[PDB]
Amino acid sequence: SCSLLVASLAGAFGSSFLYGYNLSVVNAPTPYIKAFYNESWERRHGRPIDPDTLTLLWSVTVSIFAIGGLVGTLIVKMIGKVLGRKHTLLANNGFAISAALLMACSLQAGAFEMLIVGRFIMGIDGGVALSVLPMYLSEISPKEIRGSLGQVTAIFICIGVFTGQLLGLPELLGKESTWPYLFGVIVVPAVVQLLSLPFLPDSPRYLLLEKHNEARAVKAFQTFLGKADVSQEVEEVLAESRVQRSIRLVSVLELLRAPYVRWQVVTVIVTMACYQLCGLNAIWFYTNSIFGKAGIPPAKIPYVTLSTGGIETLAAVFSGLVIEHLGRRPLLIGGFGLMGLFFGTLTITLTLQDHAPWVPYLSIVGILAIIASFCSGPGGIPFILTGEFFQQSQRPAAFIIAGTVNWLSNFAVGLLFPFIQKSLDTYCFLVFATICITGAIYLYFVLPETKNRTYAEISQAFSKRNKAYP
Ligand SMILES: O=c1[nH]c(=O)c2[nH]c(=O)[nH]c2[nH]1
Repeated sequence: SCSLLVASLAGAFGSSFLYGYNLSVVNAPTPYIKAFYNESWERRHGRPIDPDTLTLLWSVTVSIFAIGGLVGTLIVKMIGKVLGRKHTLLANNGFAISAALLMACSLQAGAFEMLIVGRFIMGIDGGVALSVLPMYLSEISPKEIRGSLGQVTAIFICIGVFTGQLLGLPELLGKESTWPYLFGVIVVPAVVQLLSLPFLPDSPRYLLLEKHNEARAVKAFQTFLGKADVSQEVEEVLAESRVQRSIRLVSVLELLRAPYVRWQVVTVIVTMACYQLCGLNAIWFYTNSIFGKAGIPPAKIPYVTLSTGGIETLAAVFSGLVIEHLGRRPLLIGGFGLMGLFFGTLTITLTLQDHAPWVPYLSIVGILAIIASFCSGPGGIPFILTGEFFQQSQRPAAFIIAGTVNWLSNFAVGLLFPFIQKSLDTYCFLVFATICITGAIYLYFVLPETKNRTYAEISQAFSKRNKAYP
């Protein structure tokens, strides 16, 4: 049904909206929570806090979000066998609310505990929310446009990040006080997802293979498709089902010891190890700090910051015309190299900062090129690259190895960024430059074209490089 198209859009809204929000909520109250941290550690552990460990306390406070995602990757392979798909999607609503109330209690109490452990309960909502959804929301009415749903998931991450700056302004909600409500505003998107979940009927391919409930399924497909002809669409979903139970689900550890995936387990991880160490997550995270040191005038940082996430939204909608026309190889490999030079130009601005008054205005232009290069370049392409990278026997095991490196890497970039700032001062992005160009070199010589080609030449092209032939 056409009316369900926006309902399904809302069904994918709160899960994607919330994950992006947590990446940008750090941005506005960054000095305010640190001052509130100062009121902590003197109340019970009475002594002034050394600045060396003060940054450590904030660094673990921000990076713990990634760790909750990592256990969110591991929780699926236990809970998924007995809990249902909507039932698992029902659970994160409870985790989101429980996480929010701990955040709302942050100023009610006088401790730092609830912020750290409470954000762990936000981290698990960065898990199953972005581990259930992306390959399991794929129940839009047309089955041929599913490539759009790849980017539809990605665009709402932009708004989730974008609303963080909007709701963190010095006029709307981000003040010296009322900062718990900046965290406490996360309730209303959660309940909206909770409100739409009963409104969303069910998962049409779940009840067919698990519950054996074809009588209710045919009514479900009429709700999604909105058409009377249903027999052809219910027979095709069983067509692949017999193939699924014919094939053997290969375990996780058998990949890391198989010689035919010697340079394929290590190349899927570095395709997305260069997704979090690409640095953009650091941009979103610590944006208030980094713009301040680049010669920017004070009292306007949030006033210019909206462009950091603004073009993220604009580039995402503009990415629809790029994927089909260019493919998946040249923009992925060309995206990293395009911004490898821009880090150098960024570092030129950050080093000088004084020769002209437009140098700080040149610094911000460098940042906007990085986001424009990213969403248009490597965006959701690594998510869908890995889908066709392996075959269907190891694909459910693909995200087991891919998810774990995703969040440990996100934990790595979040934890070590502030230490690099205080140590390397203005050359802090040189390390970020080395890793990103490394992805350009590594992926150039290994990855062939993947657009519009079936697995046969994907394997045959790789078999040459691998001398695989087991
Ligand atoms: O569409 C996205 N934009 C980002 O900024 C981002 N950061 C991340 O880790 N995953 C994504 N996905």
